[PDB]
Amino acid sequence: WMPAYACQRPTPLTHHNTGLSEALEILAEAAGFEGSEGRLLTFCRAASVLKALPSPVTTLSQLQGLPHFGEHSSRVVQELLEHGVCEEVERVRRSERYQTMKLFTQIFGVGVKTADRWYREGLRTLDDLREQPQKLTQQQKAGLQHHQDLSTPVLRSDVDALQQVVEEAVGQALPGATVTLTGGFRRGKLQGHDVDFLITHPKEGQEAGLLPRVMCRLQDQGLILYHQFERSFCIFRLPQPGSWKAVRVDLVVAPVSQFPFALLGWTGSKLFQRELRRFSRKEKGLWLNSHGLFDPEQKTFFQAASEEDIFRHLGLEYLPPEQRNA
DNA sequence: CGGCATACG
DNA sequence: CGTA
DNA sequence: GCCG
Ligand SMILES: [Cl-]
Ligand SMILES: [Mg+2]
Ligand SMILES: [Mg+2]
Ligand code: NA
Ligand code: NA
Repeated sequence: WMPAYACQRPTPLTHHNTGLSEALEILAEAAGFEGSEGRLLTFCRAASVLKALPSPVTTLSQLQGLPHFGEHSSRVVQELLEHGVCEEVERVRRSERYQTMKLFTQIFGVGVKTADRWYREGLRTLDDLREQPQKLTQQQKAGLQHHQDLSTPVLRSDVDALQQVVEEAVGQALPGATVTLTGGFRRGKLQGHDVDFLITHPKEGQEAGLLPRVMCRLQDQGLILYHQFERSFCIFRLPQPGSWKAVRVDLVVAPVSQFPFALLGWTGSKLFQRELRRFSRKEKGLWLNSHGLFDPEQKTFFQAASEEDIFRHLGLEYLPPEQRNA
């Protein structure tokens, strides 16, 4: 009764196994810090199965038959059910390696590979990085300068004010172009780490060259604290009572022919999209990305006019964004 | 055992 | 390498 | 770490 891919089941934003899923996600994150992408995926998938269940897991018995629960993930759940804590999880939480890798990878411009190199060099704190700006890219410098603001969640109230600002710039750059909220807010989140917007125009081809024009206009408005095309990863100045704060904003342009694929991809969740692309390729023999869906045997691209079209193409029941919180 | 999503800046 |  |  539980399918193996996350794209085959609804996953709501809030659920009945929060503590169990959080513990598995700590182990997934720690696996990623060590470069073990396979173990990261299994622990992510096992966590997501629990998010999709209709009620709390109370007994080890209830894991039998669930996909992605083997000896390791089952033992984690067993220990949490019996003692309220899993020793392995707590050992990770308090480890210097985990805490520092988490701190460093949270910086905009710093990935696992950079964080790991800094860790091996003996660096442990943000002030350690600030004292050796010799080692920082301009992007990392911005990420470090703005780290405190960027660690504060964005509220849905913030998002709406920001969308109107983006729309004004987009309207001058290209009348008729539209702005769609994507990412976690489109999945129903009340908070988030960043805001994602997808821009298109109803006349195919008119969107060519649009993003530079949008970015120049936002920058002339004084709203861009950092930016470096069709994707822009920015830091924006967001008004606040008597002041402002830095917020991460991503802007993406797509032609209207690709818009359903870009909307699907940029709405997430990350695990949902990985699972959907895995399902497409492995179960249906079709190659999915944020631009289209390719049949490699006929060498043809599927036209889609909606996300509903894409789910139908793949033989999947439609899931609205609020049920894609894998 | 092989596989684990797939792009762009 | 970083980003999504 | 788990699946097929
Ligand atoms: Cl691994
Ligand atoms: Mg987001
Ligand atoms: Mg984003
Ligand atoms: Na980072
Ligand atoms: Na800067």
